[PDB]
This record gives sequence, C-alpha cells and structure tokens, in this order.
Amino acid sequence: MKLDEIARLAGVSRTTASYVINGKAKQYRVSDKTVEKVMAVVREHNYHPN
Repeated sequence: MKLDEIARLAGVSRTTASYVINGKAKQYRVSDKTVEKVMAVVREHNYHPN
C-alpha cells in the first residue's frame, strides 16, 4: 500500500494522492474533486500519511 499505487487506484499523481492521505487536499488544490476520488482509496486501503 505505497503512495504511488494509492494515486493509480484513486486516479491522481504520487503527491496529489498524498494530499488526500495527509488530509491537505484543500491546502493544495484538490478541495473536494480528488477528496472523494482519492480519499475513497486511502480510507478503503487504510493507508496513512508517511
């Protein structure tokens, strides 16, 4: 469950997915569009920000 697979499984990039993993989406530029998109993967796999 690495960051790259979470990005492919969700549909973003190595760091864009990280935004969702770290809970910083709104800070960067994925306010909600990627939140449900990428969070659904981060939380379904239970991957934490590291």
